[PDB]
Amino acid sequence: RVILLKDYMMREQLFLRDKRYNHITITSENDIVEAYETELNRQVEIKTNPIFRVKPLFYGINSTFPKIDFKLQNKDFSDTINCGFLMDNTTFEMTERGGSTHFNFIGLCGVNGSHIQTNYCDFSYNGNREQLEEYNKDQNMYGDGLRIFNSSLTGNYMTVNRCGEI
Amino acid sequence: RVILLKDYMMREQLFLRDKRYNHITITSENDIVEAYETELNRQVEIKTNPIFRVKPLFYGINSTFPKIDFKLQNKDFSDTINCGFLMDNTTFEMTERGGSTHFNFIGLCGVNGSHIQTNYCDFSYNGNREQLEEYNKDQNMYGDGLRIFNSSLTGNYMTVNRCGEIGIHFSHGASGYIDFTEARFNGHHGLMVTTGSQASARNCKITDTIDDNVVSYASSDIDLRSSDCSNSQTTYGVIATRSSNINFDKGIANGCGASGIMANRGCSIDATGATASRNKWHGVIASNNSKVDFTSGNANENGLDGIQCTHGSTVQARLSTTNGNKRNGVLAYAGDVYCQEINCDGNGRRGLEATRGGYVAAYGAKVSRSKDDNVLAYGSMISINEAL
Amino acid sequence: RVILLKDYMMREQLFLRDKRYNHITITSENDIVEAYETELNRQVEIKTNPIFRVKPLFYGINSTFPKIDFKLQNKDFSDTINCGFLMDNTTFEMTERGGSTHFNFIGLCGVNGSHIQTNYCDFSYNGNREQLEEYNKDQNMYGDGLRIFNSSLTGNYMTVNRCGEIGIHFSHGASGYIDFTEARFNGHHGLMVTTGSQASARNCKITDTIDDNVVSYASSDIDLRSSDCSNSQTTYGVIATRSSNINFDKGIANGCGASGIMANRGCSIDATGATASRNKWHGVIASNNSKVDFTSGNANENGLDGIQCTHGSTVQARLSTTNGNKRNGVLAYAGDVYCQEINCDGNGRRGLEATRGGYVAAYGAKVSRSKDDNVLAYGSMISINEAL
Amino acid sequence: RVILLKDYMMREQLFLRDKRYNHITITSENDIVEAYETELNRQVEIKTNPIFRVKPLFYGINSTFPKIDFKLQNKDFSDTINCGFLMDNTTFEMTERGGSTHFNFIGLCGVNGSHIQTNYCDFSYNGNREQLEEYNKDQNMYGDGLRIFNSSLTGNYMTVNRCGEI
Amino acid sequence: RVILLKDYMMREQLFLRDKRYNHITITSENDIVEAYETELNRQVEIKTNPIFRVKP
Amino acid sequence: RVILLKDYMMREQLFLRDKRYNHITITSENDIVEAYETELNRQVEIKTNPIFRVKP
Repeated sequence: RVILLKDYMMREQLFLRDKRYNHITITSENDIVEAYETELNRQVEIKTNPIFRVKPLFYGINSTFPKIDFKLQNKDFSDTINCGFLMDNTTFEMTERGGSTHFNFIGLCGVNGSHIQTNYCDFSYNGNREQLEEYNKDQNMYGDGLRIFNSSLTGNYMTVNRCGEI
Repeated sequence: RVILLKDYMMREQLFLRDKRYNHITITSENDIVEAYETELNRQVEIKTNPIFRVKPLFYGINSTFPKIDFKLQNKDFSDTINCGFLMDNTTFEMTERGGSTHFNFIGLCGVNGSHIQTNYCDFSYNGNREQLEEYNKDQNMYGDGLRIFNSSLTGNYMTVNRCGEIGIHFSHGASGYIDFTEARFNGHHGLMVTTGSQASARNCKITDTIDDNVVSYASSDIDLRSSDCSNSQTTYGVIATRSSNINFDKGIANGCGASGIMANRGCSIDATGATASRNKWHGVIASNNSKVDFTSGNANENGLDGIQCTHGSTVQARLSTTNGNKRNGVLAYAGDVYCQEINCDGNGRRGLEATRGGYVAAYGAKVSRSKDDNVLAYGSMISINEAL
Repeated sequence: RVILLKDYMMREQLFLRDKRYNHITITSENDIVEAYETELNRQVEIKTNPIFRVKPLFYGINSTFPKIDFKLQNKDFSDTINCGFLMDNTTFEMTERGGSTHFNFIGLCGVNGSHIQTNYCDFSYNGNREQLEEYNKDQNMYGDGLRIFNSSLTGNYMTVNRCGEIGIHFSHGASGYIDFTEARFNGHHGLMVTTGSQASARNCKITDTIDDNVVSYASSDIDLRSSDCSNSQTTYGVIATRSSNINFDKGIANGCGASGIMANRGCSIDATGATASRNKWHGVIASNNSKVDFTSGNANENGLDGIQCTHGSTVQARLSTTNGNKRNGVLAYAGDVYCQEINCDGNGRRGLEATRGGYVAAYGAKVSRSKDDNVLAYGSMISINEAL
Repeated sequence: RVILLKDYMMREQLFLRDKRYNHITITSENDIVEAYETELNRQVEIKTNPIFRVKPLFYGINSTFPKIDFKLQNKDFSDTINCGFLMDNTTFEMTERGGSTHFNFIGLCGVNGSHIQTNYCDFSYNGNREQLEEYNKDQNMYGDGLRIFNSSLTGNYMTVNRCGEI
Repeated sequence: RVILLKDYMMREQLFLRDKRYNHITITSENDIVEAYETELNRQVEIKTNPIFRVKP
Repeated sequence: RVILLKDYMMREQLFLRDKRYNHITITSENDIVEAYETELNRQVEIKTNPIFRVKP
């Protein structure tokens, strides 16, 4: 059990690859874990029919990811491609207590048969909804939430409000 | 870093007096924080040309204020002068995540030179708008969404909806930067810049306010490059008075309960590609020695004169389209009107017209199908060198 | 809290340089503090466009300054460049109880973006006013007060009397909020807003000042909603010039030394209810391509034309009552004048004149009892459609 | 009984706050006491519907003021704001031997429930009357005499000539 | 008083966020301080009518 | 200058009767001073056209 103290402010990216971390659980003394400007910008490029480069805070490829028991809430709006979670060929679970929020590009991305368990969670305000003007159907409308390609997802009672684009 | 838990409901006022707290940030787990009845009615009085007494939930004087990261919503409707934030000679900033809301008197104020940044914020319902009726210009309209007195503001993409009297208020030398914002359904003037102030409201949408949507008052300079100031319920859409300039470069002012664009008392407006259609009164009116530009605008279906002058005013419509108006189209009521190739069609009466010493210069006017004479000089001069 | 005992008489300079003394306050047991000759002469030179050097008793640079709670009165007259307060990039505040006085050069100065909050204070006799004769504009009027460059000032109900050259000086893109202020008997201009600055002086009072009382210069906007600017000596009362703006909504300009309300070289003035009477020269004058509004003003017993337009400028006097003058009631001099139902009576040389290419549009004029020729066109046009 | 000798010419303001001076009286051997320019330019301000400040030569707030047995004649014309007497919550009495005269702004001011008993006194020439032109309705009329706000006054046979405005 | 030696060539970005530093002053022995390519590039976006990203 | 400290919470009635306290001033460090139930409920009655009993 990894407990993030109330003094912890997220400023780095956690990259797990080929790690069978079924047992580990990540919990926070706070309800929300804020995410500030990451020191080192490590981006992962997704080779898919639309090519889009992402900078994820939590990234797991070809491996099970530790259970998440907090809510990521972005606090850096300078980077236009940051993303809360990029799960790639990964079974991913969240503990009903949180979900990514306020990220610029994508709240949570599931690729390559990455089953997601997020349930009762909240993925809101992710994207370009801050800038766009109401009642216009033709404008550059950026961002996205729960971008799921070729992956399963079991999430009920979620709330996803005010997200730019899908 | 201060975190307000979900179970925290605000019931006390936070007063900061000469405390520099740049580093401190106030955050809340909840999206919004509700301000209930305050334990002690501490009040701050502003000693200025208008003297007004305010009860602020947050207050700072001569001191940088901690960055705010939540949204204040008022749930105390018993009080009458309660306010969300009162900044006086402070550096106040918000984290694009919230703003004061539903307060009785004002949502935010600035008294001395105190720069304020409220980008992507929300200041809605702050005032008397709940009670007052629609299509009524004679009632008590109380409270402003924002108030900036001799201060600075940089708030873009704000939404200031259904405030009591004034959605956004700049006055007394305030230099404001409110851009792409949206302000609708305010009881009184939705945006007013008064008394030597200056604003910057490019691409800003302000509609449905009961009185004038945008007012530039007493030497204020305000820019509205492509704004949509229309659908005023009772009075004009865009108005400039008392020697104050506006730049309505491509504005849209339709459906107003009164004249779509007005320029009065020695002021200047620029509406090069404007649109003033379906207004109840004259589509474009300039009165008492005020200059307007209408180089390629339109004025259709207005209930009265499509484009009018009054007492020394000079409107310029080089290629405008003024057709379908209910009464007259172009009129020169003791004023000058210049129209290189104006188009008039299907008017209601009198077509292009001048009177009472007014002058009209229309080198290539194309007037047709009007119901009465298509042209008339009523004790005045008109210059139509080559018309159809 | 620094408390200056009754025994203290200032004889040294206080210089603060990058000190965040935001919390300190300076109070005096005595109401005012006398500043005698300083032991050490420290002079600071301001490297702006007009280069001047100053010996300030208080100097604060790049640093918040402690709040001042006392009044400085200078009892030293040997040094000709001394000053009370010099704030450069400083937020400066006073406690409605004090302000510099009797200083040789200037009372208070702000050079950088140094906000000042001198409110309800006093700044008097700061300069050479005691040693110059009256009714002589050709004097070396040294001194100044409230010299403000590229700053913001928030001071209401101030009183700036008998200053040397300028009672209140705003310049170089500086905001200002000098409201309800009174300035009297200042040598040279009593209030000036120069070079892009903006100000606010609603219900202010400038009277009995040699030269002009209120000056708008080089694209400067100022608001004078109901101010009384009169009794100036040998020069205009309110003057706008070099493309500036003024809102003289209901001002008073009576008994002025020469020509009352004056607009010149591109400016614009709005003076609807304004009174401009008993002046030695023209009551209201718009010269060299300006605009003046006089929708209901009065211009009586002026020694020259009550309303005067010159070289392309246009004035509008819809229902003005200009009667009893010494010379012509209304005059156009290659300029336009518009008067829907103007009233003239017992005028001087001419009831209403239009000469040298001018134009007068008086649809319902009621000029009468003129001493000579009543209404006259002198190589120009007039439109008195239904005169009486 | 304070007795002002003939050699004395007033040059300093007198301020009393919360003093119960019923017994003291001020008298002068000369009929008229001349008030020259004051060394200290102390001012008081009245915060009411019209906001105005003055430079009172005699000031008493929340206090009973000593009886006055002389006539104050101003001899300083540089200051355009000085007032002969400002009383606030003060019971003020004069013994018919004189009153303020020739002041630039005001001869006497009674504010804030004060009481004045000036009787047979002279309040003349205190204003702009020496400069303004006769038969002129529209000119700057400055000065005043006996400006009374929410106070009382009992004075008969007083001579108030050539005042500035009122 | 931070004094930059004449040898120093600026190859990093200095981000002083939210710090009151009136007293500090930065001086260089050389008149011109050359700024080469930053080893780590950090970009800040300004959110106004023109939204332009900058690398200061 | 009677200074009410921040810890003071009014719980008694102050009665003055023929006292000429011109100089004395009552000031509190707090902006406002709360008033709670009084230990002595002393009432004063005004004898005029409408008679009303007031606990001051």
